[PDB]
Amino acid sequence: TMDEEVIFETPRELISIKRIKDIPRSKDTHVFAACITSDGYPLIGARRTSFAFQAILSQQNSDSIFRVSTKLLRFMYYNELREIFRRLRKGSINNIDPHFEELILLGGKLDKKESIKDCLRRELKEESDERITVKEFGNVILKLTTRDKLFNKVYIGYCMACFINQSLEDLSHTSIYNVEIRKIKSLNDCINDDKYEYLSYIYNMLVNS
Ligand SMILES: C[n+]1cn([C@@H]2O[C@H](COP(=O)(O)OP(=O)(O)O)[C@@H](O)[C@H]2O)c2nc(N)[nH]c(=O)c21
Ligand SMILES: [Mg+2]
Ligand SMILES: [Mg+2]
Ligand code: NA
Repeated sequence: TMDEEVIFETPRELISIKRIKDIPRSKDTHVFAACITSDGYPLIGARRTSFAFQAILSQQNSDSIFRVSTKLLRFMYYNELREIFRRLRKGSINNIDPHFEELILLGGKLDKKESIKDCLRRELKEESDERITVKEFGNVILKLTTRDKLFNKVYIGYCMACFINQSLEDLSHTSIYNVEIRKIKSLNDCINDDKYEYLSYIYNMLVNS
């Protein structure tokens, strides 16, 4: 409902999802697009760089010293793990998840002279290599408040439904090339992901209300 706030917990995140009426236009506003394809599939992106590896890189401060929490190893991509251990090359490493992917809703920063819908259109364009267009926007607006339990940071974002012109196959035959997204896929192919429950909830709330 317009009232209800729902809090999900994962091993990595706590997220509050609350229906609101208007998005507070300002400096740091993220707008996320929950995309439904023409043939009715919910979309999800795999972030190009994991949150874990981004954090790790930002924590370095020396030419001759590289520093990494082992707990983060299970939350990184193959190429990232390779980059970390490429020089040391020990026999093997532990705590790896070969099925890891960083699931994210598409979308981005609201710019100064920009409406919400224009922002959604533009960001969906940039993150899909010009392959996503919006036929119709939903009317339900959600506020997402995320605490990252690993890094102790809180993030705010706002989500809307985007019914796009493309089909699932339209976005799943050619690989993504831009710097933000490494893959666009059906959320329903991600049932075992840590984020699947709350993401599925976001889609269901946006379409079944
Ligand atoms: C760095 N980072 C970004 N996000 C999410 O991604 C959204 C974008 O946050 P951003 O870092 O400002 O943009 P970017 O992802 O393009 O760099 C945030 O509102 C958060 O929802 C993040 N979410 C978690 N759980 N942990 C993180 O480290 C993290
Ligand atoms: Mg960032
Ligand atoms: Mg973007
Ligand atoms: Na080796």
